Amino acid sequence: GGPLAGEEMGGITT
Repeated sequence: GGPLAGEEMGGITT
């Protein structure tokens, strides 16, 4: 859900 790595589709977590 965001510009980082957390969910399958780019998340909000680095």
